[PDB]
Amino acid sequence: MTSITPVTLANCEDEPIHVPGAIQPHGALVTLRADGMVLAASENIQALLGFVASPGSYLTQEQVGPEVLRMLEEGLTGNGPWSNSVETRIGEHLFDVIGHSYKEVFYLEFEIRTADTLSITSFTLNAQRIIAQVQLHNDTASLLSNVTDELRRMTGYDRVMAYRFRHDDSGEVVAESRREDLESYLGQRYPASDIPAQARRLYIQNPIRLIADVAYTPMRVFPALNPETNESFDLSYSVLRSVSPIHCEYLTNMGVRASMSISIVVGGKLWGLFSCHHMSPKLIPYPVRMSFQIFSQVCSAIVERLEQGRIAELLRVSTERRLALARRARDADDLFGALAHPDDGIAALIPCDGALVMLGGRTLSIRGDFERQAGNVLQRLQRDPERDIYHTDNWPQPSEDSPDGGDCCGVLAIRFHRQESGWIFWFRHEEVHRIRWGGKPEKLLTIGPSGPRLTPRGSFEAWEEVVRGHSTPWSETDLAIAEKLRLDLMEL
Amino acid sequence: MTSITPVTLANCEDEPIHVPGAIQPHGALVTLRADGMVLAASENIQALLGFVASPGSYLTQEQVGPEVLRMLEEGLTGNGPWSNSVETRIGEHLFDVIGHSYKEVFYLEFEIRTADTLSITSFTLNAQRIIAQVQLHNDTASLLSNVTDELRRMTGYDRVMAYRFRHDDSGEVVAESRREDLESYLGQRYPASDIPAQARRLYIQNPIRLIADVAYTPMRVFPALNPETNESFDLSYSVLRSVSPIHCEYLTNMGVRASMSISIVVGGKLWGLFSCHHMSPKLIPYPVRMSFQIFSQVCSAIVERLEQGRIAELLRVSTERRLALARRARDADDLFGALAHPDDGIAALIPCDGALVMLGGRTLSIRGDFERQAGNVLQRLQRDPERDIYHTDNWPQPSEDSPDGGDCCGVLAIRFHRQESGWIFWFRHEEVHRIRWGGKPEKLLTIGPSGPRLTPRGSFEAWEEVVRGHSTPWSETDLAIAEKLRLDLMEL
Ligand SMILES: C=CC1=C(C)/C(=C\C2=[NH+]C(=C\c3[nH]c(/C=C4\NC(=O)[C@@H](C)\C4=C/C)c(C)c3CCC(=O)O)/C(CCC(=O)O)=C2C)NC1=O
Ligand SMILES: C=CC1=C(C)/C(=C\C2=[NH+]C(=C\c3[nH]c(/C=C4\NC(=O)[C@@H](C)\C4=C/C)c(C)c3CCC(=O)O)/C(CCC(=O)O)=C2C)NC1=O
Repeated sequence: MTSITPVTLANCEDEPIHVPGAIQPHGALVTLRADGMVLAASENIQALLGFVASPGSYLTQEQVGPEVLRMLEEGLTGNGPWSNSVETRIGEHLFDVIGHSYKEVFYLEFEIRTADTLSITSFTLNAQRIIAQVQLHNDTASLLSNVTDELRRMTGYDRVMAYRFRHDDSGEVVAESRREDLESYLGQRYPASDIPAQARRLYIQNPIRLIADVAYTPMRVFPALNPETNESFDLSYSVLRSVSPIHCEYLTNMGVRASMSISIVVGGKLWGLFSCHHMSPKLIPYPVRMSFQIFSQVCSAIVERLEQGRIAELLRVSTERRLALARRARDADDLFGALAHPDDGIAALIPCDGALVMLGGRTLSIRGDFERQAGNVLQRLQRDPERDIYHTDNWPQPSEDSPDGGDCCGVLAIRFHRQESGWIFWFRHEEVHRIRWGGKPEKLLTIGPSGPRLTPRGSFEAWEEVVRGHSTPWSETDLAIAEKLRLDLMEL
Repeated sequence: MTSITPVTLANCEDEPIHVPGAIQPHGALVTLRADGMVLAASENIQALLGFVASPGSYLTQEQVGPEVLRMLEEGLTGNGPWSNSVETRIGEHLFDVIGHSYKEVFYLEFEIRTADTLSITSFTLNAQRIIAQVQLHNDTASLLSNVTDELRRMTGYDRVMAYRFRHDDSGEVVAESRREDLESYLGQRYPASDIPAQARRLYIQNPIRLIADVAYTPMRVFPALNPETNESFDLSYSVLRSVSPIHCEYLTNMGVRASMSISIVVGGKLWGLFSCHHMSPKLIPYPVRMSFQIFSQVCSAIVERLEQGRIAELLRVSTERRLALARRARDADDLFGALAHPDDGIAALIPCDGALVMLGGRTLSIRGDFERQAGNVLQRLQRDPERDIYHTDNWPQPSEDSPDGGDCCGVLAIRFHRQESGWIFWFRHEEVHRIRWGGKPEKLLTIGPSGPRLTPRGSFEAWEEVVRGHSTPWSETDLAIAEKLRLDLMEL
């Protein structure tokens, strides 16, 4: 046999999950050349479809029937990306046949329709009403909160969570709906490393991902290498694509047996994800998944609009505050009274855990005590004094050699008056300190061979270790506001 | 009984089509008060549902079943607009019960499902494929044409057209798909009076309008007036709402027996409309219509994005063209040689049928002879020598008493040099004359008692009458470009 790489926690960061060479046993995959010649098929193809797709053969009406052949021929003879489906009866079972093409290869996926058509119609209507009602939401928090409960009410999943991804791709459960006896994961954080770059790519490219059974045994696709090119078949868009063994073990530790997740894509990146988890196997009919795929596209457009609105509104309000303060600084009797004003001062321009004003030897801390942090920052800046703007989200925490210390892990500053040490500072506390007061998801469970990290506790500890000593970073909005404020203060 | 106004061409522009007091016989309508008390019901309620909804009574589980009552209870107890539907078997038929509330009145519409779950699932999948595929179009013309052909392929309508409404609400068939034996209406124009303000409002508020059989006899609603307010029930959102007698006459003259239309709303105004016509009665199942309602919302958002992109691109191109012209005029030895350039002159900045350059007593016409027309415009402007910018879209056509005259219906004039009579003019020919180059959509048909205006040719003649002597008006973008050109030439 060829070489094989064992998937372990040390190498899973680069696991080739897009080319597993196997599919979930709830369906069968047929791979076809651009001329319709069968390149490879699944080992269970004879079990599900009752016919053998011998490589090098061509499909016939005796095998897949006329509807599948007409769909396929319309695909092979078409131009550009192809994606279609048809219903057909093969043997006794009714199969949903999904067709698509990728990297010049054509795929046919035979999925048994186990649910009744009446339920499929009702479930489609409910999904379509989500698609319609989601346009009425005024804010993304309301949207995610309402959609999570409506998605659970419709699908009946034991748990539904909405994830929102932060600047570093770390996940956060921002909304939840769950069975009464289930442990709540609301507010849990987990590191970006829990969803490898390849998985994030797949979540961005494919709007819906479904795992019918985590305890499944993959069915192989033979040959594993493409007969024409010595490379594995790229199953990136396959609906039946196998699951990584590590994610299976992770979900297994949580007792999750099935999952379905709906991606939210904004600006070409995975902005959020509705993830539905079930404690027992659960299949969602293909027409309903297609309705959720349209929901994903619509909700992504709505969330993009709502985020653009929220950003524009924050820029408007910030500009109004900035102009009001820039005027008052000249109009007021004292620049400290203006800048340090509890509501109209600089502390209201950038969301911060405190601020400090320094000018002509004068100092004043806002919402805290930051005099020594500013002093140490200046002592560091003295090694590179031409920095009129300074930005850090990872100020080094000092050793126990001093009782006073840099508890403000983040510092942002502006030198508005070089002549008299005119400095403006914004401070933020550790991103762990900003959350630890809310508790932690730490629990103990029966755990598989890979150990405790494949559990929500281990995931949260790994996040805590990643953001340890780091404050929430200054976004491009904050940096823009800071530079604009300096440009305004350059006149004063 | 109260008097009833006869709907005729003299008063049809004021017809209150939103309160017809009747519905189409393919379904039944029940009106309810906010407490669930029956206010009024359609005279066919017994024929379809098997029970009588006597005003003042309450619906019981024996009449409509628990599903309808649970949905209604949720609607009556919910806060804000309500809209939901459920599938239920009432008497001998399976119904799609659509519930909604308007002006504090609750309505229940029972529609018999004529198709099985199969076929409906396939039709819904096809509609969903359109919804997904329409996001791949990069231009509005390609979108409208492809959607028109795919909508015809799915629905099987004898004809499908895409109307695009203009600044004066006039319509134009910009795309068509039709049966081999059907007469083509591509490029037909019709006046705004063909769709009164109330019909436009309803097409904006309700994304789907269906007419199952134009030859139908409306089923009246009794009582005719709301017992709580003594006013007619507002059916603006009802899907069974009756059709005006005059549009039934119009479609009867066209030989059309059924119609379905999908609205395209951009900026809160009816931007366009896909209309499907059938030569025989045709019903579209409710789940499929809800799929097309989501298609209408998605298509409206896509068309809005595409039109915004096209407008921004036109502003970019116009800016570059204006700057290029200014540079060439600065580098050219003779300003006339640059301004009269066929590809980079004033004729390239604004869509026009002709232009004229005048300066220091020099005159030069572009794309034809406009010297005497410009002379007459100056004669009109000489009455107000302070007018530096003038535009008109209804230039009075001179009589036959002169061999030459103002043969231009549109005139846009700008003065860039008061001392040197520096003037720029753009001219546009009659809109009818502009269309006549593409053919004449006129034919004769059998006509009804309202006479020839309720025919496609009658609508074309009425449009010709409405735009006679008028050119396409100068839009805000054209005026902005013209003003910027004026300022740039003043700088030069
Ligand atoms: C309380 C719950 C909880 C969860 C579910 C969580 C993380 C999380 N993993 C996700 C997916 C994947 N993760 C890995 C691989 C790795 N898994 C690891 O743990 C490290 C060692 C590792 C690589 C270095 C792969 C291949 C996939 C793709 C699976 C596929 O679809 O084939 C997702 C996506 C959405 C979802 O599944 O709900 C989430 C949200 N964190 C928590 O606290
Ligand atoms: C060759 C084809 C062709 C067409 C189809 C055309 C006109 C046209 N009428 C439309 C609708 C309506 N018109 C009127 C009323 C008036 N109709 C008139 O003729 C004058 C007298 C009048 C009032 C003063 C009303 C109440 C409705 C609403 C009907 C309802 O209840 O749903 C539409 C919408 C789309 C559609 O119907 O497919 C179009 C496109 N003009 C053409 O050349």
